[PDB]
Amino acid sequence: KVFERCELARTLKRLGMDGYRGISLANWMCLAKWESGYNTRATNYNAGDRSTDYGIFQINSRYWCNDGKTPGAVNACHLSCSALLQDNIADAVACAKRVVRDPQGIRAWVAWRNRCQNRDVRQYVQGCGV
Ligand SMILES: [Cl-]
Ligand SMILES: [Cl-]
Ligand SMILES: [Cl-]
Ligand SMILES: [Cl-]
Ligand SMILES: [Cl-]
Ligand SMILES: [Cl-]
Ligand code: NA
Ligand code: NA
Repeated sequence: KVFERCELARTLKRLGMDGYRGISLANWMCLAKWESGYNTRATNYNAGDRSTDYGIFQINSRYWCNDGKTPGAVNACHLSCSALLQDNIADAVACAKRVVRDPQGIRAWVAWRNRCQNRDVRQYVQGCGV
């Protein structure tokens, strides 16, 4: 599914994302916007290294989920990458939380550094009741 902005903001808030490891809801929203356009079915194959990015947060198969086809990959979220293509985002949120428990935090996603870091991100949550 493709979420609408404020729908997604409240969904993430109910799933415990606001302030998770210091990361505001607006930052999670900015991440989802630029990774996938709020689309849980989004996929991107990286021909350069044979990995794939899955779901609303575009979480990568080399480290975080198992798809069976990424060489030498691990599965730190202990999930099939299929779980990251569901309309319900609970599993994707649990995995994103795992990602940011690592040293880099939200910086794990280059798109966040490019599109969200040191920016005014208020617009992503304005009017949503969060
Ligand atoms: Cl939690
Ligand atoms: Cl916020
Ligand atoms: Cl595995
Ligand atoms: Cl699996
Ligand atoms: Cl920062
Ligand atoms: Cl509001
Ligand atoms: Na599992
Ligand atoms: Na960290």
